[PDB]
This record gives sequence, C-alpha cells and structure tokens, in this order.
Amino acid sequence: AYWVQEAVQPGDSLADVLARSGMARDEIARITEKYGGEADLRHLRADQSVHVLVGGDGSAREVQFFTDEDGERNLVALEKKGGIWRRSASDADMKVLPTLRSVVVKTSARGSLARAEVPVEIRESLSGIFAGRFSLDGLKEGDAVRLLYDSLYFHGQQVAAGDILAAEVVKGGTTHQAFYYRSGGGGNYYDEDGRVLQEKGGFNIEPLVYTRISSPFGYRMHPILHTWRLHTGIDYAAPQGTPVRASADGVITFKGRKGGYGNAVMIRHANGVETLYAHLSAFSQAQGNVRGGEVIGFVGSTGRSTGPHLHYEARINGQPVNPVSVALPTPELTQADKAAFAAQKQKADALLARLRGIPVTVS
Ligand SMILES: [Zn+2]
Repeated sequence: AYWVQEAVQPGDSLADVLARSGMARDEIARITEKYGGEADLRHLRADQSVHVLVGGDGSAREVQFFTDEDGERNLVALEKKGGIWRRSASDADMKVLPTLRSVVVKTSARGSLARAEVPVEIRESLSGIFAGRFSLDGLKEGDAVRLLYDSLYFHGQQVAAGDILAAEVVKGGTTHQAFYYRSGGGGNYYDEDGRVLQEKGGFNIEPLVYTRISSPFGYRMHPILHTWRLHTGIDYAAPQGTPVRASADGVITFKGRKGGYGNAVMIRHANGVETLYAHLSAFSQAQGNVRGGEVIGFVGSTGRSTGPHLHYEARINGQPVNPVSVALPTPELTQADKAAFAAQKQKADALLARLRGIPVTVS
C-alpha cells in the first residue's frame, strides 16, 4: 500500500484527476455516482493535489480532495470499509501538528518560503500579520523568517495549513515577532510585549455591530460527522438590515450577486488586501472610493445562508486569510492579559530563539 498525490489542473473534474493518477474507470464511476449529488466533483479548484491510498493489489483504498462552495472548502475523505466507499467519520482521522520552519532569504521572502514548502496560506497570512511593522516583499538576502504554525494531517498526509502560532522576521538586523493569543472568535496577534502590531490607521473597525461570531475563519471538525471544513471568512450573526461598513479605506471593485455569497461587495485596499462582505440584504450608495467606516450594505441571508449574518472575508494576493489582526483592529490587552500572554508565549519564544542561532535555512 502507498500514497499518490495528483495535482488538480484548471478545468479538471475529480474523474480527470483520478483517471490521470491511474485509477480504473469503474472505480471512478462508483465514487462520482455516490457523492456527485452532495458536492461539485465536476469542477475542482486547481489549488491542491488529490490524495489516493493504493493497496498492494493496485486498487484505491482511500481518496482525499477538497470541494469548493463560495465561502468554504469541504474535505471529501473517502475510504473503503468492507470494499464499500464510505465517508471517513473518525475524530482520529485528522491530526493538527505544530510545525516549525527557519528560512534564510536568498533573493525574495515569498520565493525562499515557497522553496521551503511554506504553504501559500502561511506566506500570505505572515504578510498580513506584520503589515504594521514592515512589508514582507522588502526582505533581502540574509534576512530570516521563523514560523511556528499548525499543519493538518489526514491519515498521515498533509492536506492543509492552520493558524500561524508565532512568527519572527529579522529584517536588516531588526527582530520582529508576532504571537497568536486566544482567550466565539479566534485569537489575535501581539508583539513580544503583548502590544498591537498594526499601524495607527488601516483596519480600525469591525465591519458591523453583531450578536455573536457564529463561525470563525479556519478548519473545523463537525461535532458528530467528524468531517472537516475550511470557513474562508468570519460569520457574524446579526439582525436582518444591520449596517455593514468598509473596514478600511479602499476602492469598491464589485457590487452585486456573487453565487453562494449572494449579494456581495468587494473592496481593494493597499498591500494586495481585499475584503468581501457577503449575504447582504441590500447595498448602500457607496461606489468607487470608500472610507473606513462608510456603510457599504446591510446584513441579509442572500445566497447560501440559513440565518442573517455577514460573511466577512480577507484576501491577500487572492488568498483568503484569517481576518483577525489583518483586516480587523486588534484589541489592546489589559495588564492582566499581558501577563497571561507573556506566560503563554514562552514555549513559542524558546523554539524561535533556538533556530535564531542557525545561520542558514533549517532543512
Ligand atoms: Zn461564511
């Protein structure tokens, strides 16, 4: 038994990829007939590789791939049980593993990170996190990037990257650090002193007054089904018609129906950052240039939505990232939180510090 990963090319159906990985047409039919009516298997996104576990005989035992809907990515994990295709449904299937990287830039940050196999999710989040302290494209030969992040493994196969837990960038001899601190939304990023990393202006407001965050950005395991789903933004539950505001100055690049996002507004900000405001009930008169705080629309349940909520999504260079401390203001910590933060960051700091003493990429 051994694994194979077949890269998804634009226009590929699940069948095309499985066929190209050498799987028999009969086997492909069985998979498409059984799950083709629960997820789009006819048009997969080419941002991944389909994983297939092939037994000694040469027949498939397990297939792993992501299906996409506007606002989410569902891990379709199938496995033969008694020779019958079933959805993997074990809370032991996925492991979330801490991963550490130390990269020394040769010509560019993004290229050196790409070479070290740092996933695009992580490269673009890193760029967003330090935006207020320095630009990532400004790193030169000799500069260094150290990362501690969650890596998601399904039956031993790395399928996705989770949150950055800690990051250190040494630029022109200056050390910049960011630590993830959490205590129903995710955490926030603070520097080594528990202070906000973001610039004075930029993203100074949440896009609305809301009841509660019904779903943060990130990978979540379904409590009963044990299936995995990436939420590509934050769902803020709020009453129908609640005003929605541009989180920062920018230019509106889209206003209208956007598939499963329903009524949506897209804003282009600086630094390749875009914000998306989805499921709106209505638009405002905002057009072209917008100011942070300007009303751009109103909460609804248009598109793929059960109840009223704003789906808020941040994209850096086209990649959806966790909006916290990137396209949202970071709340300042109280002296109490600063203490709890200092204690919680000691483990991550020890790891970054140990790799600092190494003058080349660790590999
Ligand atoms: Zn959503």
